[PDB]
Amino acid sequence: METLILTQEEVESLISMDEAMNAVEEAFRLYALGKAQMPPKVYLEFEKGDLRAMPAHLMGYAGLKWVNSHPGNPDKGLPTVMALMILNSPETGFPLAVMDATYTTSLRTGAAGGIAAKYLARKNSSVFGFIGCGTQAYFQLEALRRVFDIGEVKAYDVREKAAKKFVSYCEDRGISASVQPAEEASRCDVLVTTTPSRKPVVKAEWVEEGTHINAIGADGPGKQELDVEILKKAKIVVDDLEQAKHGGEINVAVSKGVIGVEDVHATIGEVIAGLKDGRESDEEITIFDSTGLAIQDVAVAKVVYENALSKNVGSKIKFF
Amino acid sequence: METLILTQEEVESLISMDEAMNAVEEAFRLYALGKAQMPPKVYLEFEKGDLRAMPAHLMGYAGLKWVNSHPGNPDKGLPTVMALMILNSPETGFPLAVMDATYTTSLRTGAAGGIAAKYLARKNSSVFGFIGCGTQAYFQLEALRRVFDIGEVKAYDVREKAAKKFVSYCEDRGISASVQPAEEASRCDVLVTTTPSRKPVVKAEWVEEGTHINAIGADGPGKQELDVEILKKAKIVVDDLEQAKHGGEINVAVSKGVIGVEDVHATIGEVIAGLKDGRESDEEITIFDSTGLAIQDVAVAKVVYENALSKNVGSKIKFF
Ligand SMILES: NC(=O)c1ccc[n+]([C@@H]2O[C@H](COP(=O)([O-])OP(=O)(O)OC[C@H]3O[C@@H](n4cnc5c(N)ncnc54)[C@H](O)[C@@H]3O)[C@@H](O)[C@H]2O)c1
Ligand SMILES: NC(=O)c1ccc[n+]([C@@H]2O[C@H](COP(=O)([O-])OP(=O)(O)OC[C@H]3O[C@@H](n4cnc5c(N)ncnc54)[C@H](O)[C@@H]3O)[C@@H](O)[C@H]2O)c1
Ligand code: NA
Ligand code: NA
Repeated sequence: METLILTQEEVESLISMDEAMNAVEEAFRLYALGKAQMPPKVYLEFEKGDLRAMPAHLMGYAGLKWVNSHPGNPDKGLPTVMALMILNSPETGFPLAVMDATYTTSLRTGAAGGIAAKYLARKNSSVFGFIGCGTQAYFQLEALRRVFDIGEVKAYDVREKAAKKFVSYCEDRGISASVQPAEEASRCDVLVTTTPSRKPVVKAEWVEEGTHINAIGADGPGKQELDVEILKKAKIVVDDLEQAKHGGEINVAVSKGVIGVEDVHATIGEVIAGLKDGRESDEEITIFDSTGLAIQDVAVAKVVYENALSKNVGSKIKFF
Repeated sequence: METLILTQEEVESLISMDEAMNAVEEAFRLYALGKAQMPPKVYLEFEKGDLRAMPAHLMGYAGLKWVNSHPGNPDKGLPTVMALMILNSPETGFPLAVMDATYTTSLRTGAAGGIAAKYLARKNSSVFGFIGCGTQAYFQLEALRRVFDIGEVKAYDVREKAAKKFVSYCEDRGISASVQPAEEASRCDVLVTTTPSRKPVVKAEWVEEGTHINAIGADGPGKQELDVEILKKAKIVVDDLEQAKHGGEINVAVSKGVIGVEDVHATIGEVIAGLKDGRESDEEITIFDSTGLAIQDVAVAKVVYENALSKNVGSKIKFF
């Protein structure tokens, strides 16, 4: 028996943002129809960071992603986030592959952002605002242009160097774009928040009617990027109800009792599956609360694995 | 940097049974003292088997063992049980090694049996009987050999050649061993139950006083190996309370309501750390209910990992 070993460089050449988008969309659809299995994430907290286990079964595969988050890592000489995915066969339990999931974690988060805006944002969106111009912002930008012709990009980062680079990246591919303060960047049709802040970075009075917000940054207890008043006034569509409660953009609000569960309109899978309506009026403010789900990592790993067999990419180890 | 890769053949040459028994004994102690973290197991159920995630943090390492069980695997050209352990630095979260845990899982279970008996059986034990003779019997046997001085060995199983595959293996290294059905094997100083049964296979009657029993088989909600009565009459010492009342030897009697918390004497880690006593009478019956802990897998992976670094064994992959 042979287990395929895939490196980050290899995995990067094995999936398309479009492939990632199709896989993530079907994953949401399947989970909402009960055709996917996914236990809650498991945390192992450390003093300098943590590790999380994210197992899932769907589309004919099973797998477990084991990701860490150590902030002091860069100030040290290593990425903050490193992830490994073990892909298995549901019929034999055999470990078909051990791959880098560092890149695909960013990729499939980008893909989800793009799929959520496709279903929730006004069909006429053209102005895209970005609060935070780090790695994830680029992936969100790339997924979104698969679904919208981007008229204008307004970019804000506390690190001006990062906003200018993102702006320059846009122009390079012909997208009109400019660096902008936070209040102005927030004025748009689709607003992508991608910061790891623990206090509001976007004010309610800055958000106009009809805005769709991809709230991506918040993913751990206490993380929070939005003025809670925005939450009260919006149709909130989460990733996974329980993961949003614990660490999504809505965690602080729910914990401090500002909004309840009736305040959550649907999960993105329910909308995609037709179990709940998505955007219903032009005036409403919509929010997609993204936390990252194991079904997205397995779906996407399935594509990397099959494309890997096809191109004879990888190396092999006989573990047993 | 790189991640060390270790095959089952390599791991087998990197850890001795004595190291495993010391690693495991210390893992139980440390955890009883709150010096280790271990969240519950996470399951993924499939039509023909399952996969479980077992993460733990102790001894300066963190790791996740991802292991399956597909009963129809042998008659398909695969072992029923295969497992991989990703071992990590709690400091940077970096995955130091991805190694086989198929062999060690067996090793660390025998080791546990060996440590439990060392603390719970008559210090004069010399007659051992086995109810199973399958893979695990071999590891319990090999571990018990490092603790007590054997003389005779009573061995039974619902197959006969296996009692033979076992008896001669047992004879070959120097201990008089004979096949002897349930009733016969059942009386000894140490009884080692290693079967996947679903209803008692050992009757209250059959067991003499002063017997220490390693109840190793009961692995899930369904099975039991002992006649509930034996329970009502013994020093019951568990692995982890939560896991045993869920799927260990006590889960049925507990689910039926016959025994409860109050009836479990202690955690094996508690006896080792001396927070609870062990045998206190030559007569009393003592049972070690084993379910298998992640902390045992991580504790054993640390030994494999350090010996591998020390002997320059293993291949390397640059995942990122
Ligand atoms: N939901 C998911 O599935 C998912 C997937 C990937 C990452 N994440 C989360 O995304 C964030 C990281 O995105 P990344 O990988 O690009 O990280 P990064 O550090 O490269 O990007 C974050 C950017 O935010 C900017 N920033 C920080 N504070 C700010 C503030 N107060 N206002 C404006 N800009 C600010 C930084 O200067 C940086 O350029 C974290 O919160 C992380 O945990 C979630
Ligand atoms: N608690 C723990 O730490 C731990 C660790 C590993 C395995 N397990 C459990 O070990 C058990 C089997 O070990 P393995 O996977 O090495 O096994 P195996 O299949 O290699 O051996 C089990 C043996 O039990 C015999 N057997 C089956 N039913 C019996 C019955 N009713 N009466 C008498 N003998 C019977 C079989 O013929 C077989 O030889 C399973 O229940 C498994 O879930 C528990
Ligand atoms: Na957020
Ligand atoms: Na048992």
